[PDB]
Amino acid sequence: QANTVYKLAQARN
Amino acid sequence: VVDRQTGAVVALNDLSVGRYDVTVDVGPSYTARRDATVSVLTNVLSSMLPTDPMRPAIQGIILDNIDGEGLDDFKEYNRNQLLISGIAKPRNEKEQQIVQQAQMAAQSQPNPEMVLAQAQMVAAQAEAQKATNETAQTQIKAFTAQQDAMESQANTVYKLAQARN
Amino acid sequence: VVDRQTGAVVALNDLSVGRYDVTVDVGPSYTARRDATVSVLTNVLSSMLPTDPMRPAIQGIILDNIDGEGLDDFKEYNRNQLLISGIAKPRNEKEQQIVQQAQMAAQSQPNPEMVLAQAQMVAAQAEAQKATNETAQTQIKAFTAQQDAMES
Repeated sequence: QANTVYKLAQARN
Repeated sequence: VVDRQTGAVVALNDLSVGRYDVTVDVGPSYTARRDATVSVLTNVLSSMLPTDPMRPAIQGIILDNIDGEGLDDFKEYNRNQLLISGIAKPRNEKEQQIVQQAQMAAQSQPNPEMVLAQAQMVAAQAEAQKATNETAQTQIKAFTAQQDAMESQANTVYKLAQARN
Repeated sequence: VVDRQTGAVVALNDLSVGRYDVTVDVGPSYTARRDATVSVLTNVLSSMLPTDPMRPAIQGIILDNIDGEGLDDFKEYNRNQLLISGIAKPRNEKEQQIVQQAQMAAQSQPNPEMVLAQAQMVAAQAEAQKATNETAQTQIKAFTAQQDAMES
């Protein structure tokens, strides 16, 4: 869950 | 109250005691108390059905009072078997602390053996009881999977939002 | 109502009591009350089948009342057995809290032993509780799976 939240933040670029 | 005594330098008779609670009667003439005990116990026996439960106790008490030559070992064996059955009430010399300890320990020690003689259900009950605490791991896994499902719902909702670019 | 007793410094005869409720009859002559009790119990015996349930209790009652020399241990054992079966009615000096206490303790103790003697069903019945957690897991999955389909 934490890693996927980080990935969501990252996909914003 | 469980004993009798009388004592005096010269026998003292207290006139305030009064009449006793004993009744005079006639009966058979016996040379020794053992003969009287044997006769009364034999009269008690032979009037009961052979399948009665107290017949072995009566027989043991009868053979315990028999007096004869060269019967010491048999009398000792019979007395030991009478102590094992909890009937003889040791006269507080050596068998109240050694034989009593021995038989209580010998009744406590084979307790696992006699429970194991039919305790085959113990394995099943232990398995079921610990399953009663483990198998809830299925519910825990379901809860974790539900949390992962909502997390993936949020993940893919964000993915749909970002996919519009 | 359970006790016969009268008290008087010099015997009081209450003239208002009236005639008693007893009848004068005749019977066998006995030297002591133990003889009468033993005779009555023996006459009661020999008149029922050997397989009747009350015969051991009557035998215990008879052997309680018999007297002799050197019978202390046997009488103690017989009285103990009679007390254990709830017939002797301990006379509230020490047995009601020693031997009766031992009997109630040894009645409470082996209930698990006796249920264990035939309780192979207990594991299966305990399992029924576990399936309440285990089987519903498929239903819990059924609702959660519905989301994993509408979301997709």
